[PDB]
Amino acid sequence: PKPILYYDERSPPVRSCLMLIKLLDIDVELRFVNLFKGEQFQKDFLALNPQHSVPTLVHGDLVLTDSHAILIHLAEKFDEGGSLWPQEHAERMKVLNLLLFECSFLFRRDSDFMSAIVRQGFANVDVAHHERKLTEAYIIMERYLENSDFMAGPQLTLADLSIVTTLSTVNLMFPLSQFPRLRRWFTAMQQLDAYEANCSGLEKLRQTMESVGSFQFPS
Amino acid sequence: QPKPILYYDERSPPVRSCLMLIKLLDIDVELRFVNLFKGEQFQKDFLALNPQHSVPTLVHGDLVLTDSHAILIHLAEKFDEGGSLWPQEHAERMKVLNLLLFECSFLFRRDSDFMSAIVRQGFANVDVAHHERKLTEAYIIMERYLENSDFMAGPQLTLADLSIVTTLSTVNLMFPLSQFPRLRRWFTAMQQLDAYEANCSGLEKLRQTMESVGSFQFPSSSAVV
Ligand SMILES: CC1(C)CC(=O)CC(=O)C1
Ligand SMILES: CC1(C)CC(=O)CC(=O)C1
Repeated sequence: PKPILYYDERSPPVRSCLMLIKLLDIDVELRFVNLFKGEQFQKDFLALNPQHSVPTLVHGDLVLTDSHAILIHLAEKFDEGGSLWPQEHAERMKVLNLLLFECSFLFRRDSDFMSAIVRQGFANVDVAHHERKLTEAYIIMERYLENSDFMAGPQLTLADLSIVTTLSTVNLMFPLSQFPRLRRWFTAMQQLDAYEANCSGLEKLRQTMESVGSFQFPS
Repeated sequence: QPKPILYYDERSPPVRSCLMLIKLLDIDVELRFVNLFKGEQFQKDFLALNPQHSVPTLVHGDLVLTDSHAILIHLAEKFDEGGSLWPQEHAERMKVLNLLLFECSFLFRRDSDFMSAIVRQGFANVDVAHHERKLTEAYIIMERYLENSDFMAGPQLTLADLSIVTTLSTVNLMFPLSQFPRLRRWFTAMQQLDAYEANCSGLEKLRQTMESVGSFQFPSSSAVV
């Protein structure tokens, strides 16, 4: 059977999966789970995925509850021979390492910041604190890109798909003005046909956050 | 080929996960200590190697891995080539990968949040009830996984069990497993593995350090032993 993707396109990791699906022409059944209504806590979804996490992919009996597993699974199933998930071991480990940086560092700090706006309203958020946290991710990422067209090397990989969606999300608030490599890379990512899958959800997130947080992002 | 170099502090559970795999596979590695409580992960030379200032960090030739789950997979592919720890069949491997990411994003994150709070605030000043809820939720999720197979990712031992057991033993210093029969049975089974010996020393050192810097005593009845 085809994969089923439980999604809310406002979430960056969801958009990373949407980008890969568009890049690889994968036929997937989308099922919307409204994160801002807490539908990930519905009894049937909790039974499927007690982590109540989105995206979730059901492919046959396989239930993937993390976007980085979904990206790797879809690349191995639908992009054999591709560069997104390289065949060479060292290159693949570099991509894997960056996917985990996105999980544990970039996305974690983005989600901490954006979740704080939702729960408390933008006025109750220590913006300077989250600016420091997320600028540190910018700094690390700028150094990753030294003499490297893409995040993990000279070729587009899953690391770029995973990072670009979250970067575009953090960038709603914190500009890339001071990071020339990051800006150049982000601009290049925006020229890929597959990046169009990021656009709708990013704008929906901007509108939702500005409403629930009672503010405007800078812009 | 150059021998792998592991930057480590055995008090960290993800470090102990790598130590367990290194012992299980008899991997010859060079160990370089980075004292997390002295702040040696912020030394200029280590920051230049890993700006995430985290252990474990592995250097193997020109490859620099800065996440324990990449280290586990890398070492499995180089030194357990064709083995079952990192399964050969695709779906089985994805299940392991999925649980490694649960450990990264959910279990270890909540463990580190709780332990970091103790270090920064002192135990008496930590919202323990808040973290008990956060970490009991991880117990619940792991119990759900174990209700459908003996090991975390299937019928046999995988990297997922190595990654999770170290952090589980750490959380369980504080929060008992009385209400989680599957997770107790699994934890007891992991404790019988010869490779589990690589978890014991760093877990005890962590208990000693936490109780001193946090100025408390873990509830002695919590730890499954
Ligand atoms: C809908 C969201 C709040 C989900 C997250 O966890 C972080 C983010 O950037 C968008
Ligand atoms: C030394 C530590 C505090 C490192 C962590 O991040 C979490 C943990 O359990 C032990």
